[PDB]
Parts: sequence; C-alpha cells; structure tokens
Amino acid sequence: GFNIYTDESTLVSIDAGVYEHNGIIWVYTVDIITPVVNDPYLWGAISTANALSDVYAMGGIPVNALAISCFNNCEIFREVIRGALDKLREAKTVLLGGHTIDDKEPKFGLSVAGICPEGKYITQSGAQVGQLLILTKPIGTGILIKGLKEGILKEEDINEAIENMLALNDKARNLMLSLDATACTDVTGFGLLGHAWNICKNSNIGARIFFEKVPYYQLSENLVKKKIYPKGAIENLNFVKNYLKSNLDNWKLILLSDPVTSGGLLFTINKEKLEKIDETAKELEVNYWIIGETIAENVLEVL
Amino acid sequence: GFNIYTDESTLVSIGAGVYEHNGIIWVYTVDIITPVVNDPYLWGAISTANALSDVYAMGGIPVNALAISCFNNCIEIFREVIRGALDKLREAKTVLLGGHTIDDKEPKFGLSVAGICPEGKYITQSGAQVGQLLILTKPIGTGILIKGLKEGILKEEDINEAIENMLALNDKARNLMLSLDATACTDVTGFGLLGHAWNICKNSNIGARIFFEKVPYYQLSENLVKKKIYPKGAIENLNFVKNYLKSNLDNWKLILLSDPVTSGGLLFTINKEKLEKIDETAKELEVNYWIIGETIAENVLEVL
Amino acid sequence: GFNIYTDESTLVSIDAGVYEHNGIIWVYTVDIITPVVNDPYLWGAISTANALSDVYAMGGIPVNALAISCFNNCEIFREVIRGALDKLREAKTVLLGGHTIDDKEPKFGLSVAGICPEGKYITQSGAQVGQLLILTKPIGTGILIKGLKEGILKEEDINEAIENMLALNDKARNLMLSLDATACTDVTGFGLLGHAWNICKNSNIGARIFFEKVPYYQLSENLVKKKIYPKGAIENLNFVKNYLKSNLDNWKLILLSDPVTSGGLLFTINKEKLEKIDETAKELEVNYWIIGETIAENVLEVL
Amino acid sequence: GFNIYTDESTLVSIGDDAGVYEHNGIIWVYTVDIITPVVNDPYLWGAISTANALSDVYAMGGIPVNALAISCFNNCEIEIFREVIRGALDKLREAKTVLLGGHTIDDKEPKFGLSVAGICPEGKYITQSGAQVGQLLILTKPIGTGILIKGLKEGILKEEDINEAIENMLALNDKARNLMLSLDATACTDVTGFGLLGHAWNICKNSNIGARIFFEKVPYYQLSENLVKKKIYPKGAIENLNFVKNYLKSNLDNWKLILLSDPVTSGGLLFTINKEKLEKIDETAKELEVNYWIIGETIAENVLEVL
Amino acid sequence: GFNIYTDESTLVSIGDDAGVYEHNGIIWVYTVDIITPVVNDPYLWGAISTANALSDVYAMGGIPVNALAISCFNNCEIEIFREVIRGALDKLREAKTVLLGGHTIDDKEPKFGLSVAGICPEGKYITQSGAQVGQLLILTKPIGTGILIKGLKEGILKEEDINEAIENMLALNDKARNLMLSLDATACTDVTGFGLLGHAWNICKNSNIGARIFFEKVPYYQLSENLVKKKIYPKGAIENLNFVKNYLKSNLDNWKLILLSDPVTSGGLLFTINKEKLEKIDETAKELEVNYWIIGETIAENVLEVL
Amino acid sequence: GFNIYTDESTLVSIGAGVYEHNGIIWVYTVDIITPVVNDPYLWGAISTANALSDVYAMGGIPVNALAISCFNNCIEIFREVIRGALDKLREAKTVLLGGHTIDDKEPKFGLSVAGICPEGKYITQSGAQVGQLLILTKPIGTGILIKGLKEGILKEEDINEAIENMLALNDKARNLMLSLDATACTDVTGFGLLGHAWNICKNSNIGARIFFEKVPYYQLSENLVKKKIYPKGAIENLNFVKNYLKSNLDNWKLILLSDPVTSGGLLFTINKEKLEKIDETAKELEVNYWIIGETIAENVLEVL
Repeated sequence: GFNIYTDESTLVSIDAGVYEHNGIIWVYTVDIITPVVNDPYLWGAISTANALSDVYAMGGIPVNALAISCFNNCEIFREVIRGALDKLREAKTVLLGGHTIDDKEPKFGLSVAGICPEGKYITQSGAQVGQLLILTKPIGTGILIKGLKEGILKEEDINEAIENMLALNDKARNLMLSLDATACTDVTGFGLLGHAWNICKNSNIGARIFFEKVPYYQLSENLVKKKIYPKGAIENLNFVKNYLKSNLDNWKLILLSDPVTSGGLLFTINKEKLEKIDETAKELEVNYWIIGETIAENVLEVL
Repeated sequence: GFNIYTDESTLVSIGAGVYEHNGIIWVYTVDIITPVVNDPYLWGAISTANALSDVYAMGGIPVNALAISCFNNCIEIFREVIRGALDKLREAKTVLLGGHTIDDKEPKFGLSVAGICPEGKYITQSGAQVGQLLILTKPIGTGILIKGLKEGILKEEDINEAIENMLALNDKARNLMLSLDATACTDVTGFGLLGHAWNICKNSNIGARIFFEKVPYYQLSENLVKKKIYPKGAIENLNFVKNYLKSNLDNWKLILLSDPVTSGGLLFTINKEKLEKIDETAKELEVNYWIIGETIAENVLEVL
Repeated sequence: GFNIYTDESTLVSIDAGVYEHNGIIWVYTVDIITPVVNDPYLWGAISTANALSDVYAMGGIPVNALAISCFNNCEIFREVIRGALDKLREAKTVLLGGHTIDDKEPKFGLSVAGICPEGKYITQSGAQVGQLLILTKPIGTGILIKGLKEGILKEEDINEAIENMLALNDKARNLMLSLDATACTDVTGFGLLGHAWNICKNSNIGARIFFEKVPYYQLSENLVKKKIYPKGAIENLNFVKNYLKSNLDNWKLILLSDPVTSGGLLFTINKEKLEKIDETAKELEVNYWIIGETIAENVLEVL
Repeated sequence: GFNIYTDESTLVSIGDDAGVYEHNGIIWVYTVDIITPVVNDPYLWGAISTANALSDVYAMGGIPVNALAISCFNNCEIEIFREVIRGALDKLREAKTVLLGGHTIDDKEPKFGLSVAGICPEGKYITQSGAQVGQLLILTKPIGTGILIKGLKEGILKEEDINEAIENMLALNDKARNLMLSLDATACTDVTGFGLLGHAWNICKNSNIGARIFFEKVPYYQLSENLVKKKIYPKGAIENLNFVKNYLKSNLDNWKLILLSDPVTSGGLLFTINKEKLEKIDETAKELEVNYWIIGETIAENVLEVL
Repeated sequence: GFNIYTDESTLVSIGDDAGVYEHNGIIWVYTVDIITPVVNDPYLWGAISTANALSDVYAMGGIPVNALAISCFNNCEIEIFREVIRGALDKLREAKTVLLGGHTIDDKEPKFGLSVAGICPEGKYITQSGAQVGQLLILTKPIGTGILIKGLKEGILKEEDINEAIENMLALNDKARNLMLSLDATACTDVTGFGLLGHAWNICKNSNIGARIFFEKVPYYQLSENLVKKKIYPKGAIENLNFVKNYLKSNLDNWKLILLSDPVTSGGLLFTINKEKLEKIDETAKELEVNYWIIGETIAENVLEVL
Repeated sequence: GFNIYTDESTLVSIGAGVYEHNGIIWVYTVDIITPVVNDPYLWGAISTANALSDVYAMGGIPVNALAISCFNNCIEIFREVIRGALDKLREAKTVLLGGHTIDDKEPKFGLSVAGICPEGKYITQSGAQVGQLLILTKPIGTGILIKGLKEGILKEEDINEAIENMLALNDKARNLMLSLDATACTDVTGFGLLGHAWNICKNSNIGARIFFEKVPYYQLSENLVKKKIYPKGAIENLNFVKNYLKSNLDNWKLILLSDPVTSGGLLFTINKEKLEKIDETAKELEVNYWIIGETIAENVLEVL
C-alpha cells in the first residue's frame, strides 16, 4: 500500500572518524606504538589495550579491529599477535586481519571500530566551568620506560605500571558514562597536562590541577629527580608552557607532562556526582582520582 | 584532513513511487494496456507512449524502462510489439533495460518507467488554485473508437488521426506545461477526462468547470456513442464521478467525456495571464492545446 | 605491503531475525496490536512500548523503527503517530518511516531494529534447572481491557495498568543483563503461563510458579471471578493444559493465562544472584517479583 | 515468469575527480574547481567561486545537483571562511544545488571551491570536440576580469571600481546553458584561467579545426583596456599568450592579444552554432534574459586567427 | 591520469530462482531442485537429492560452487533430517561445493533438495538449443529408476534389490560434464522427472529439430523391464508419454515406450556431438572413468522417432 | 519460515592478490612491460600473453582485464597496441573492461588481470617436494634477442620463433600442469629461469638441480651472449642468486640462464611416475615441454 522510507548518514573524518547512520553511531580510530617492554607478548597486549582506549574514551564499545605493523619492513610478531589476540578476546573485539605499513622503525597497533549506543558519544568539547577532573590510572610510565632503556630498571621493578598499561579502559568508560561526564579523553603521548589542555581548548575553558592529588609511580618521581625522563616529556611541557601557570619545581611539571602509554581516562563531571562516584567506582571495580577542576580563564593552573 | 560528508534519501511508494537522493528526484511508474489496434507494432508504440506519459505528466524526463507483458502466457507477434516499443523509446531517448513476464492470461503489454525531475521541478496534482484555466493537449474519445474497431464497425484507416495522437509523446506538452508555470498536471487515460480532472480537484481541494463545446474529440467518437457504441469503462467512470457531478447535459455527452482514453494528452492548470503566451509557445514547441474550462471554489465538477 | 582482510556474516530468520556481522549482532522484530484503550495517543504509545519490548527482551538496544498500520485499509492515526513518536523519543529510537498493510481490522505497531553489543544476545533456550523466575510487571491487562470493552470499567479505573503498559522495558533489560540471566522473553499475548512454557520448551526444562507470588491487578481478580475475561485467556490456558499440573481454582489459572499487553520481562537467574537483585533493581529503578523456579521435569507446575 | 534484466555503466575520468559517468541511460558529470581570492569581500569570494565551479557543469549542458566545498581550511589561516561559506550557500541555493559537505586540503595558499555533480538529461552531453567548419562562435560574458583583479591588487583600483565585473562573475551560466542548448550548439566550454584564446583553442584542438576571432566583436570591460595599455596585467596573461603562440596568426597590437589571453574568473560560455540559428538567437536570449556576442567563426585550418 | 572503466551484467531467469547471470565475462548459473524421498535410507535421500540438484548445473557445463538446502522442515514432521543433511554434506564435500545455509518451505509433503550456484568458465555455457541435424545422442547413465522406486514402494522390491540403481543415483555428473565438454557437445540436459523421451524432446523443441532413438541401444536396468511388463510403473511415466504423444512416432510395444518415459532420479547427462567425435569418445570416457551409450541421432523433422 | 544464511570472504594482497568468497577463488595480477619488438601490434599481443601468464601459472582461468599504459604521457601507435591486446584477449576468452593511465615517462604497456581457480585448484609456489621433476614449457633467452634487436644487430625476421613463443598463451601449459597434478608452478619472466626456479625452492623449502644441456634456448641467444650482448637485467638476476648458486659453468651459460624472459613458459614440478603420460598428454594439448632438472633436499640451486 502506501509506504514511506527515509535514510540518512553523516561521516566526519579528522583512518579516524565518526559515522552516524539512521540512529547508530560508529567511531573509528587508529593507534600504533613502539615497543615499551622487551617482551613481544606484553607489547602486543599493551598496544591493543592502548588502541582500544581511543574508542573507550569516546564512550564506545569496541566491535572489531585490524592489526597494523611494519611487518617485513622492520617469529617475534607471532608473540606480538598472540598478545594482541588475548587482549582482544578479553575486550570481546574481533580481529578481522592486518595491514602492513612502510616504516623501518618497529611499530605495532590497531585500527578499531566501535559503537556508541543511544547517542552516547563523548567528545573533548562539552566540558563546562566548575566541573571536576577525574583520572583513572596513574601517570609516569614514560619515565619508567626510559629507566628500562637506560638499564637503570628491570621489568620486575615496574610490574605495577605494566599491570596498569595492560588494563582495558572498559570499566573506566562505564564509570564515566554512569556519572554523565560532559567530556572525556584518554591520557597517552601528550602527557596529563597536554590531554587536559586538549579538553580545555576544545571546550573553551581552563583547568586547575593539584599535583598532590595526581596519582603516579614512586619510581617515576625518583627517576625524574635524577634527570631521567623521555624527550616527549620536554616536548609536552613546552607545548603548554605559553598557557601554563605554576610555581612548582620543574621535576613536578616534567612528571605531569610525561608521555603515558595506555593511560587511564580523564573526564569531567558535575560536583553533585561526587555523591555516588565512590560507590559506582567500587561496583565497577575501577580506581579514580579527583585531580582538580575546570575554570573559566583559558589557562592551565598547576599547584 | 578534516572532512564532512552527508547522505540522505526518501522513497515514497503508492503502488509507482517517487525517490529523492541528495538533490535529485526520480519518479517511477508502470502502465500496461490491452491491444487497442490490430497492428502489433502500433500496439507496442502506443503502449510505450502511454506508459511514458505518466512521467511526462509529472514534469519528468524518462530515462529507462522495463517491458512488461504476458507473452508465452497470452510469440512471432510480440517481436513486432517490442519493435514498436523500441522505436518509440528511441524517439523518447529512453533506454530499455529488459522485460518482465506477469501471471496473466489476457493479452497485455506496457512498461515500467523511471524518470527524473530536474531542478526540483516535480509537478503534482494538488497545487491547483481557483480561477485558473484548464488546458488539454490531445482530443478524447479513443475508447469509443477502439470499441468500434474491435466491433468491426470501423477500420484502422477510419481512425488514423486518433492513432497518430495515441502514438505522439507528451514531451512537447510537458515542456509547454512547464513553460507556462503550470500549478498542477496529470495525463488523461483510463479514468476519462472527468475522472482525471476530478483527481486534480480532489487533491487541490478545488473544483472544475468544463465546457463540453470546448472539449476536443473525434467526430467518429460522437457518432458511435450516439449509436450506443462505447466501452463499459465509460459507464464505470461516469458512475464514479456522479456524486460530484453537476450537469444537465445529455447522456451521450457525459459518456463521451467519461470515455477511457489511451495515451491521452496532458491536462493542466495555468493562470489567465499566461493566455497571452500559450499560443506562440505552443507553435514553437509544436503542440496543440484546448482551453476546456476553469477551476472554481466549490468542490465539484460543473460540466456545462 | 602485505594485507589480510576477512569478512563474515550470518542471518537467521524465524520480518523477524538475528544478524551477525564481524562482531556485531542486530535483532529485528515486528509487533502490531489492536487498540487497547479508547485514546489514539495512548494506543500509539503503548503499541510502541510493546514492540520495543521484543528487542529489550533479547538484551537489545533499539536503534530505529518503521511504523506499521492498516492505513487507508481500516485524523486518528495522527494522534497514534504522535504517541508513537513520543515513546520512540523516550526510547532514543529513530522512526525511519511507515508501511501500510492489507487488513480491515484496525491495527498498529512497529518493525524494530536493535543491537546486542559484546555478544550479549539473550534467547529463550539457555535456562537451566534450579534457577529463579523473575517477572518485572504485573499481569491481568487482558481482563481489564475486556472490562473496558464491556463497559464495566472506565479508563480511570485502570490507570495503574495503563502506566505499566506505557513503561519501556529498558530498565528491566539492564537488570536482566546485570544479573547474567540465562534466558529471557517478554510477557504478552500468550499469557504468563504460555511464555514461561516457551522458555521451558526451548530450554528443555520445566517451571514451578507460585500463584501467591505473581503480581496482578486486584481488579483483574475481581473481574475474572465474575466470568469476565478475554478469549485469548482460554486459548492460552488450553494451549498448556497437556503440560499443566495444578489443583488451583480455574479463575487463578485463567488469570495466569490472561493475554498481556506490553508486559514486563520474564527471565531466569541463578540463586546466588538473589544477593544483589534488590539493590541492583533499586539503582535501576525497576520492580521485580520472584515467582518461582525451574525444574527438570518438562511440565508446568502451578501452586 | 520469464525475466531479462541488463545493467551497464561507463566511467571516464581525466585525473583528479573530474569525469563523466553513464549508467543505464543517465549521464552524470563531475568537476572540481577552486580559486584563490578574487575580491576582498569574503562573502563575494564564496559566491563567485561557487558560480565559477558550477560553470564547469553548465558548460557541458548539465544541471548541477549537489556539491562539496573544498578549501585549505586551517592550512592557510576562522571568521572569513564562515562568510565564504555563507556566500557559497547563497549561490548554491540560487542554483538549486545541495551542499553535501566539505573536504580540506593541505595548502598554505588560500583557496576555495567546489566539487560538483550534475546530470545531462536525454543524452544532451555537450563536449569540446563536436565543432564543425563554418560555425559561429558565441560568447555570453565579457572578458578582462584578470586585468581588473590585478589592478585591484596593485592598489590601482578600488573594490567599488569593478562592480560591473563582480556582477558578471556572480552570475550563474544556467541561462547561458539554456541558450546554448536551445540553439543546438555543437561544442561548448566556459572561459576561465586559460583566457578566451586558450579556451577557444581547446575547442579547435579537440574538434580538430580552427577559429577566426574578430577583436572588435569581443566584449570586454573598457577599464580592462585602459589597464593593459598601462602595462597592468596578470602574468597568467603572458603565459596564456605563449601557450597559443605556436598556433596563433595575428597582426594586432600586443595589448589586444594580452587582453584576449587574460585569465578570466567565472566567465561566460563559449559555444559554436550553425549560421541559420542567427534567425532566433536574439529573441531567445531576451526571453532567457542572457547576453551574447558573436565573436567569430570556425575554419578548416587548424590555427587560431585574430583580426 | 586518463581512465576508462566499464561494467555490464545480464540476468535471465525462468521463474522460481533458476537463471543465468553474466557479469564482465563470468557466467553464473542458478538452479533449484527438490525431490520426495527416493529410498528408505534418510542418509541416501540427502546424498541422492544432492547429486540430483548438482546435476542441473553440470548439465549446463557448470562447476558447482555453493548451495543452500531446502526442505519442508517441521511442515512434514526431527532425527531423519539430521541424517538427510549428513548425506547432503558428504555429497557436497565430494562435489567440492560449499553449503551456505538452508531455507524452509511450507509443505506437508516431505521434500528435500538444494538451490545451487555454479560457474561456466571461458563462456562454456551449454544449453538445450544449440543442437544440429546429423549429430549423435549420448547418454551417461541407465534409465528405469522410476519403475524400481515404484516397486520398492509397492513392497514388490527390497531396498537391497536396487543397489545398482542407488549407486548410479549417488554418482555425480561431474565426470560426464567433462566428457561432454571434451567432445565439444552442442547441447546438453540431464534426464530426470520428464523421462528420456521428454528430456530428449526438450532438446528437439529448443533446437527446433528432431530425434531418432533406438530402443535396443538405450541402457536400462533389466529389473525395470521385468516390472513394466508386470504393469508395475509410476503414473509419472504415463503422464510423460502423453506429454510427447503429439510428437511421437513409434511402432514399439507399449512397455518399451513406458520404460522410455519413466521418470528418472539423478539420471545421466544427455548430449549431442558430431559424428567425427566417435574417434576418441571411448578413450576419453575410460580416462574420465565414466560410461556412455550412443542411443540415436538428430534429424531435421521436428518429431521424436523411436525404433 | 525458518531460514539460515551465511557469508564469508577473505582478501590477501601482496602488492596483486587472492580473494575467496563462499567457495570461489579469484586471483588478481598486474604486469606491464616496455616495448620488446618494433611492431606496436605485436607489442600489445605479447604484453597481453605475458600478463595472462601470471593467472595461468596459478592454475587460473582469466576472466577480465584492464589495460595499463602511459599513453599521452609517453597516440596513433597505441591504437595498434590495443588492437593487438584485444586480439590476444579474444583468443584467451578474456574481456577488456577499460584502461588506466599511470604516471610514467618510459613507454610501457600491460594489463591488470582477474581470473578464477575452479574446484579450489589454486596452485602456489610452496608445495613442491624433493625428488620431483622440473618441467618447462617454453625456451628461454628472449632477453638477449630483444637486446640484439634493439641494438640493430638483429631484425625481427631473425627471431620469428621467439616472437611466436612470446605470443603463445600458457593456457595449454596450465592444462598440462593441472593434468599431471603439479605440486608447484610459476611462470618464467623477468627474474630469469634461475630466479623463478629459486622462488619455488624458497617457498617450498627445497632445492633444485638444473642441467644446462637440457634447458631449451634459442641458438641466437647463445651466439649473442658469447659476444657480450645481453640485458643488464641478466647480471642483476645472476648476482641475486649467487648466494644460493652452486655451479662451475662458464659465465655465458649462467648469464643465459639468468636472462630476463618475456612471456615465458610455465615452470612446474611433477612426480616421476607422471613421466609416462606427459608425452601423450602434451601431444593432445598441443604444448611442448622440457625436463630440465629435479628437486633436491639441500636448499640451493645446483646448475650442472
């Protein structure tokens, strides 16, 4: 008889993007990293957790993925894939295959596709003034990873960091969504200050972070005080310098700028949500730290 | 780098449908008819013109089509039917994509047609206004002639003018119609002139006044109807409009006006200020026209 | 360079079915009903909640839908659609259009498409012996709807039933998933006994239901005792008679077999989950009633 | 129950994303055209660039259907682009063309344009290779915009001094397309960056024929003549002239050849018609509300003559 | 950067889901064939029905690629079907054909079969309308299964009494297809429900030619002859004979015409070859490991002669 | 009622790829070459045979192709090139879908080809076993002849046999190869006989022993190489296999054996028990063959 049918879709690309089609939202991300530990299996697992986090940070549910590496261009990859498969299985994400890239520097990662149901798509631009900044994993891995490279540390010294890098941000995403977070991102290569600033620039606001409230590995502090830290840290710190307000020692600023690998989620929530955060977090079995709040002035304050 | 792409489409089916996709509008129609003349080739050509008319009436440009018939189910003759359809389609710059056989025993042939309505020019039947003139581009009365031909009362040679008109594409009429900024349009086929005029009135929530003495029809059509010679479809069309018909005209006239038409012309509404151009526009486009009436406020069909 | 790509999909049809493609699961359902109240708007809203429940019952997240009615074949539909749109908006589901059917009997409903993330697809065949039967809405609407038709009741008398028929089963789905239910279905036209039996047949087990533990409207009891009940009730009761074991009065069996409109979810959970059901249910803001347990013998016991 | 269905399509592309697509009787044309700022008004830049991009489709006898915006975005500089888009949207609305989105390009040099898709109904696909000997060359807009835009940059002229040219650059070639189709033109192209001579030569090469152009019949802004004489002209004019020097025969003063080679922005259509068509060209143009100038005729010798 | 791409496809279907599809040089054939139980062994029913369905593709010179199971399922009666599927799977594996799934039909009468898709490489698409006069008719399996399956139902015979026929019904016509293609056959069909005469007539009608069949050259089960004489035969045989009575010329005893019209299940291929091909037919068949019988020749008169 | 449908596919790209979908396997390859003869038509035909060989070598049946060249970028001659490609494609029952122009200045032409491997018969280069015989279906040494022709040392008339072999499709050879149940196969082209033999050894983790006196090559090829006349590609191929080459043969022989071949024959491995059929099978299929060696355990190339 009489029939009416409509179809609509939108694609936004910034192999990264967001796709909406008749009510469903898909997010696509790509993330590849250089070895962080001298164990192929751990590298595959960590790289996978790191890549999936791009999706979790958007409130997404990872669905499938493609392995990406410099194969042939850079037996070890067999262990790398084994580690990636285990982490993917834990994440209930399907590996659809792999793509080789032209690069001589050893790198591995994934391109991931996820879904954001009921329009629950979270960006880095919805933050408002007077909200709390919540972080779900410690920082300082960059410092530890360098310590390893310099032969100052051994893997056994940083098992806590490795355990955190291995951890999926699925529980963190659930906490973030449960508290109706207005903005979210994960903490990786740009450091805690860099990613916080990303939220500040895209939301047109500023942030106040309290160093004493930021979780980090004791060993990261010990190493940074002895001038042991990655270059990315200096690059990150300088990137926010023209917007940074702080009278804290340089080592604290370097620590806060240290490139993180497979870090936790960094998101903003209203002060009222503070009433249920601990209980919600406990039920979900995920850690959280309240590190500061957003301000109107477009600067980054650290005290 | 930063890229944004959108896509949207809508499909509206009534049977026959209209599809819009990112700015372009396609119209789809289907029309099959029983033999109207003894010549298989002419039957193919006439059915084709008749099927394309559906698209022309909507302001569309026919693009492609699919032949539909019960061949092998109702063979050497269908070769001529296709030949006629192909020649007419070539004339209409429309491509034949193939054919489909339906479950039927009664000899019938026609086409499924797909066309496009450029610049959003999609002409419907619900945009007519009161005080406009009703224009018709082809005479009526073919149903009565076809009956006579079937009855053996007439020969094809007697109705050559009707055959020429049935064979004629409504593309020039569509252009005239668009050129005069028509507010509504439809083609005249099986439901008779009154029926299709009523379709416009119904959809435009308006009325129409038609003058019998201004309606073009074949002389032979009048002679046959006066001898009680006409299609049963004429009675069906008349009885269907009688609840909305206001007229005192003799029966033969109402029957003639209700006579099912094959590959008829276009019936459309234009403003009276266009009456100054219509003649020169029609001469250039090479298409005849007849002012048969005007729209009125009262929702009825006034046949005077 | 070297590339490997795989693609796989499965389609199962019983316009109803399940579709799996590279890790994602979609469920498609169709559900249309006759008017249940003399208010077009309420009918549109209720029919919508009822149709979406087919998806919720499978653990699905409704995404989009198409309206289905006997339009032209049977101004009122304008209010029907208005009601359907409101309920769809509440459900965060997109209406893509409508399809007309050949029928002279006034009916309206939806065809719905939903998603089941992380393989969380729930059927009616995973129930095991010794599990608890949980129900999330009262039964007895069929009796009340007849009472209305017979002019014995007026809409105002059954506002509680109307409120329940209007309610989305999204919170119930969340409870059901949170408790890791092994099987689930919603309660509609086949009555509570019929749908329970559906779980029994597909899971190859039986069920024991306690009448005194089943939630139902007081007015439904009053009416059924006075021989006021729909035919579907008798049809449902007879459908399970050759598998029914009970010494309860006929009115109680008729009530339990009464066709429900937009009923709650009926699912099975392990006894241990009983420890968190109340708290979980309270957090989700959804009611629940423990009406019985599954048994090994393939019969339906009611006491 | 017998059934027979056929499907066929052909795609011919030139390079980037410019091509012709035919599918079961319908013909689609795709083009892309981006230009550097023309005037100092952001809004006018978006509007003019749009008219310019749509022209590639009109010139092929096409009806624009939809488009995609293309600009350096963030790679060149974000308040002017808002105005640029506003101008584009207004011009597209006028052209009844839908904007489907946008695409960014890595370019430090400010540029904006559109990728456009249009259709050519009833196989009315007009190319640059169907011209015959003895046909008339028709132009629908004056030339000389390059020289005026140059003078505007040299501070020699003010924005207001070229309102006539701006009005012409803003005008859609849809009416010109209709005239061209109505007169059954055998070949058509629009006049842009390559200058009148260059675009005329494109028809000559692809049609393997020649052209004879009469300078005194060519429409151009008087202000453009005033400037070329004063050595005021874009370098693109010199390049264009040099591009056609191997096939050019003329004894005219250099300033005339420079004017004729001057890069045009959003110019008119340049097409060929049979001589008999002169009988109704004037009446048709007035009805369509478009201007036209008969600037010459095609000849057999594969050369370009200007006198 | 110049590019030209073309695409074309044609689809011809007969009714249900049986047709021929051509797309840019490749030809796909689709067929569907379901039969009622043939023997009392569920496994053999699935295996035989499969060989029977695949035959529709082999007969067209095709290579089966994938299939879909089709059965009444739940509409006819669920332990036998498990065995039926097992038989189908074994036969498909042997045919190197992938089972993509299944489809249920509303039918109370027990039936099972397959929808099959295959390809005809290098345009080797063999039909029933390319036969010429003076060609030989070749058959690759005996006929008479209808009469034996009938006797099995009448309790006249035991399952074991027809192991020879069962072995032939189980055999894939892939080797026969290879022989047919190797000898450059001009037309081919398989012999099923319509009987030998009926399927031979199909070639005659579509090729607009005639056939002359020699009864003494036709291979058939001796047990089949024994039964027809005793009035033991399927009614389908009578129907088939009547279907060809308007085009049949023969003076042979009725039991011979009944045998020749007897419905066959999973029969051999019936194809036409030029007489010169007899030179290598025997050697080729032995190499391919397939049997063959020359049963007659085609003639000009559009009739069916049996002597 | 109750219906279940599944779908699955895999794509493996190496550059060139293999695609499997619900039981069918398609292979995709690409091959372009510089002019080898002065005749534009012969160049088109030879390049085509050379491009199709990639598919034949895998046991495939070519279905369609796309022409690839730098025409207009490296015109009246390319008309002859296409004519030659079209004639050869017709012979191969392969359809030309169109063409693509690449960014290159050096005159080159070839095709992108798509083919199918029926009944799962996908022949690779990693299934050879020790103790098998190495079969070659066309002589080698065309690289040296083409060099001589380019140098003006030879005329096309002098190398008509090489041209006939370059023009020949490897479809008959593929059939022979499949007929003898070959365990591995490849075609001989630019990497020379030793190079392609090594590809099989490398992928099969086996070795090969080749007898120079059993290898077919054009007499003129031997004469030219002995006069220091040969393609630079020959030196490149030889130096590439020298780390896996065990031989004491004179330089000219190794160079000849490493000489880049154009539209060469197939090189495949079969069991010695097949040596009793190969001759009659080859006569029927109408294809020449040469037993040039046998596979060995040691992972090297023994050229004796």
